[PDB]
Amino acid sequence: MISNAKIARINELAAKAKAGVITEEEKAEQQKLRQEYLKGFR
Repeated sequence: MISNAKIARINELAAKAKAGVITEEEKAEQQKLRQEYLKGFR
């Protein structure tokens, strides 16, 4: 049900680090973020 600056931020950083170079450190962060949302989803 979430869709605030969180979703926007995730896509921003993800796409950035993605179209940039992406690093284990960064990738790890997005992990908990997306993993958390998925855990709560609806």
